[PDB]
Amino acid sequence: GLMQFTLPVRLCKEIELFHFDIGPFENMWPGIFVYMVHRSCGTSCFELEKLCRFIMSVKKNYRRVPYHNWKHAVTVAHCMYAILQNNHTLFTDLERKGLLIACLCHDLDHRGFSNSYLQKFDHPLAALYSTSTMEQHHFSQTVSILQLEGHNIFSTLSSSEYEQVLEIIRKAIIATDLALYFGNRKQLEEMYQTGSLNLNNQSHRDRVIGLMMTACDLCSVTKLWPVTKLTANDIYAEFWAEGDEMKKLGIQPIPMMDRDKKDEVPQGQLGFYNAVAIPCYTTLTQILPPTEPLLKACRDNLSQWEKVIRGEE
Ligand SMILES: CCCCOc1cnc(N)nc1OCC
Ligand SMILES: [Mg+2]
Ligand SMILES: [Zn+2]
Repeated sequence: GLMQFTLPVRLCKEIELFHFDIGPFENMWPGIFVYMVHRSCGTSCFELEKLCRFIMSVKKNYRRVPYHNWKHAVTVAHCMYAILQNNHTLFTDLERKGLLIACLCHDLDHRGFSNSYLQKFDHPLAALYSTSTMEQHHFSQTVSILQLEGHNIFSTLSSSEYEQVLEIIRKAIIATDLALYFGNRKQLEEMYQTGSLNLNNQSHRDRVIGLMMTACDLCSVTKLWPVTKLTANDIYAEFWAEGDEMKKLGIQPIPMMDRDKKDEVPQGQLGFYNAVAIPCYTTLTQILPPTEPLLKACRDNLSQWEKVIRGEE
């Protein structure tokens, strides 16, 4: 019970910052997550025995893919930690329990292919789940690991509280489907502008939670330029793999997934920062002002991509 996780001085300080990078030491990632849970939620939220077992079954069910891997899981969970920590009084007990677990679990058993390629390949999962294919699968994988004997980290919640947290985790994971974000953020932009936004309205909380999930999921664009740049290599490694497989289906992929069209990548990132990232963190900073550091980091990285195109790097 009195067993606290303590990090080295540089991590203990840097971890509280939005732009924290969890480092190349995989065996430190569990303790970093448990440390974030203990300070976000409490030393009591979970039986340390069951959480540790949970964490390690979750790790085992991520694959060895260039981007959608165990590192991505802990990285997305860390972004949520900083949002939660900078917004102490806005989220309930069950939300702070749910959302970190939601983030660690959000890409379980990812193969490195989009919902598009699953449908064109005619993968079994595309017949099981017609929309948000991989995200319904990710949520299914979370339930199954929660159901392994000794793994139920919520065991100590009432029937209602348990369904409340599963519900938060399900919507949280489904919201990571980027196809759903555009309408989520538009709706949120309207509600905030017309003043109709109300955090006592569950429908409204759901939408704000969805946007937080998108913000955390995309958080590689809110790191320092060297992390953002080296992570982009992992992202495009998956995209080029998927384009290769599209070509094997006899379909010419979109230039973003064509490894012949690598020159178009810098311009590819401008479109993405302007179309997806900046809007996402703009509305987030409007609804939760203390998350402004993410928009600032995103704007700087937009500048760094501009400077790449202009041949300055
Ligand atoms: C397919 C997953 C959706 C996340 O897509 C991205 C995330 N972060 C960056 N820097 N670029 C992305 O695509 C840009 C072409
Ligand atoms: Mg995903
Ligand atoms: Zn993800």
